[PDB]
This record gives sequence, C-alpha cells and structure tokens, in this order.
Amino acid sequence: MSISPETINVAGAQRMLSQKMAREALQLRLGAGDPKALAATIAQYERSAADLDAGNAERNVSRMGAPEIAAQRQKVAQIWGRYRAMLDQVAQPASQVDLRGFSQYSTELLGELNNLVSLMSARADS
Amino acid sequence: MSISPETINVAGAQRMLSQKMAREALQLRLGAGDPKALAATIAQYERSAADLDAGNAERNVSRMGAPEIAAQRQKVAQIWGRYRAMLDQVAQPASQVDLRGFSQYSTELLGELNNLVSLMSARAD
Ligand code: NA
Ligand code: NA
Ligand code: NA
Repeated sequence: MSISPETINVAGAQRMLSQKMAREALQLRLGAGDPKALAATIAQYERSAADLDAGNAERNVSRMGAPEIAAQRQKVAQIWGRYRAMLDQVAQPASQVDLRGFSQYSTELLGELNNLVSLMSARADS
Repeated sequence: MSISPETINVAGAQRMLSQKMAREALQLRLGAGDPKALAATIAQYERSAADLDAGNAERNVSRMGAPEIAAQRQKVAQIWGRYRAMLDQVAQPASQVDLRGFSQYSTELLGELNNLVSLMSARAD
C-alpha cells in the first residue's frame, strides 16, 4: 500500500457513520434520541471528510490527489450536503418529511462512499 | 500486508452493517421501511462473519488465526446474537421496546466490531 492503512480505515468508517447518523436521527424522530449524539456523529463524518480532502499528518490520513478520487470526493460532498439537511429535518418529531426519500438517499450516499473506498483501494493496492 | 485488502474491507463493513440494520429497523418502526432490506443486511453481516471466521477464497477474505483476533470474533458473536434478536422487536411498530437500550447495544456492538478491525490491522500491517 502507498497510502497508510489509517487512510483507508477513515474512508471506510464514513460508510458506517452515514448509517449511524440515520439511526440517531430516526430515534430522535421517535422521541427517544439524543441530539448531542447525532451532532457528534455528523462531526466525526465531517472531520474525516476534511482530512481526506486535505490530508492530516497528525491523524496519518494521506491526501490522495488522483483526479478520479478527488472527483468522487466532490460527488460525495454534494450528496452529503443534501443528506445532512434531511437528517436535521428527520430528527425533528413535528416536521414534514418523506421517510422513503430519506432512506433512498441514505442508501445512495452509502453507495457513493463505498465507491470512494473502492477507488482509493484500487490506487493504493498492488 | 499479509492479508488481502478485501479482508480489512469486509471487517470494516461489518461496522457499517451493524448500523444499517438499526437504521432499517427504526424505519420499519416508523412504518416507512422494507422488511426485505433488513433481512438482506442481516444476511450480509452473517455471510461476512462466516467469511472472517473461516476465510473465503472466492471472495478473497483471508483467515486470521491469531488468538486475540479469534477471541475478539467470539466476543463479537455473543453480542451479535443478542443484537439480532433486538432488531425484530424494534422493527414492530406496535411493540414495547426500550429504544435507549437498543441504541446503547448498537453502539456496543459497533465498538467491538471496531476493536476487531483494529486488531486485524495491527496484525496485518
Ligand atoms: Na439519537
Ligand atoms: Na482461522
Ligand atoms: Na462467529
């Protein structure tokens, strides 16, 4: 591997975080949740996204400048912005939302994050 | 690396699957879910757990026999068995369930899956 294992770990964990935040938001919709937990999960995702975009030497996350990888990070980022806004709405018990649309979007983001991991691994691995 | 990168990918994805299942079960609790999706996610976790325990040549998942890794897979399996049962309760809109208990247990399983990934990576480089 040309990148650190931690780089691939952080990218893979984005997949998990996307799902964790959805569960936390749905639990908030049910009135049994914790806004602090949701915020913290979203913050972990965003911290990792910035680390993957810029590199983070302290955290041992490599910036991968390959154009296809950078393009996939940007594709992910556009989906993420819309998903993040949906999370905020889902988490409010009294809001109007489309829960099937939310689920579809969670699955879409997950797929694009998995695609990011795949591209990173292809470039990194022998 | 002594193990295939796919081995680490599959172990990491178990973290994700544990959380996807919770998302799906809560969607079902809210009447906006899909039982087939939850079933598929559970099945994927179970196949991957089997692959990590035994190896799977077709899928390029390597065996890792180090005692600490085997012990952690066993620890995960005990938590998983209990978690899996909780899912069915959560997913029923009309059940009485303790959702905070469920989320705590989801986070516990996630942590042990993360610990498994860490142990695997340490051994693999
Ligand atoms: Na919550
Ligand atoms: Na083994
Ligand atoms: Na097992």
